[PDB]
Amino acid sequence: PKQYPIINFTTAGATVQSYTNFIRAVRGRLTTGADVRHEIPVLPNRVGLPINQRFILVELSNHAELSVTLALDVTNAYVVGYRAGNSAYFFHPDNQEDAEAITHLFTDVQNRYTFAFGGNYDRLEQLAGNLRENIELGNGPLEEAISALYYYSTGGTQLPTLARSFIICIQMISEAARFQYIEGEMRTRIRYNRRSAPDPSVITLENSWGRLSTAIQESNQGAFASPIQLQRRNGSKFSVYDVSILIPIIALMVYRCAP
Ligand SMILES: CCc1cccc(C)c1-c1ccc(C(=O)O)s1
Ligand SMILES: [Cl-]
Repeated sequence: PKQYPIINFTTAGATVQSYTNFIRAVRGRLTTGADVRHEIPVLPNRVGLPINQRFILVELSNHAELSVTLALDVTNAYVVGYRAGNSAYFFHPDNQEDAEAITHLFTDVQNRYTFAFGGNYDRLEQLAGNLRENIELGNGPLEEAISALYYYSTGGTQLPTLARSFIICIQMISEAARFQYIEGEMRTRIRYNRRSAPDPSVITLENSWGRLSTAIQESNQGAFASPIQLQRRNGSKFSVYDVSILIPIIALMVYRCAP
């Protein structure tokens, strides 16, 4: 059983500081920091990456002292599957190289399951019966999401509730690692001790992460060939023409080309 780095977070007594330390620790295991373009770290190139460096693990615990372990791909910071008790569940891999890679995860588990659906928001929202804009985020939702993931192992969680719990976890871990802006959005929810759905500025940043990585890494000294439309909090659109405005906003990029 290959050993991958593990980062722990608990919703029991969660604070702005403890959540910040958590996301910073996840960023630090996802990248080396040796490849930066325009002050923005780039994730490792999937091509030639050894299997022993391919994944990191996030162990989540809640007030009920239930624990689940999420596996994240270091090449895109996204969850590929999770372990709860004696079972492990994996999203349907996009290719045969990824199918072979995930056989090295959670190998001491007695029961291995692969879903027919992938981890993308499009299908998860369909299984959940709700769009991201109608699924509240925060410490309360994460606490419930951890319990739902845990009890799927013994049939006590229905699939729509599982899918919604995946959407909560991916946004509060993967997307917060990718964007300081979203990290700050979860901080506000903890500061107010309030749960709320993400507003259009968050959703469009999530939808644009791949396009933003491409536009930045292809840019002529930071200047984009074509503008990228983003959304304000009130839903209105504005255009981004170069990398500078994004430096405080995006924290990780998928590898698109050599530096
Ligand atoms: C997420 C879009 C974005 C990208 C880069 C820089 C900024 C300031 C932003 C804004 C977030 C919210 C805004 C509002 O409500 O008008 S603009
Ligand atoms: Cl292994």
